[PDB]
Amino acid sequence: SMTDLLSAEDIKKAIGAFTAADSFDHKKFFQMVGLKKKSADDVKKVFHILDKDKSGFIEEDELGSILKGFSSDARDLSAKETKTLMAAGDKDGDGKIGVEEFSTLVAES
Ligand SMILES: [Ca+2]
Ligand SMILES: [Ca+2]
Repeated sequence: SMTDLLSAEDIKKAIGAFTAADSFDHKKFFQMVGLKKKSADDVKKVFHILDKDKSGFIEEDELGSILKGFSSDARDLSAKETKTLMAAGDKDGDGKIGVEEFSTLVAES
């Protein structure tokens, strides 16, 4: 599970920094949660958890629920946050974040 890939302490702090609606900053969240300490293969393992339905893509529903993929206590993303995150991650413009797109988003954080 996520707390086997990332530390629960780091997840707690990361989620806790973004409790207010509209606060989410993907670069800062990825830093805080420990994604900037992970190998390329472990970044992909995190993706696969976030891809809740195992389609190979983080669709809009899974994107709005992204924080819940890290902690089930978390809020849904706000509308502003989902729009800016999708735009940041969806480089090919198809409305979803795929494997490489997620890896790139993390690498650049
Ligand atoms: Ca999916
Ligand atoms: Ca895409």
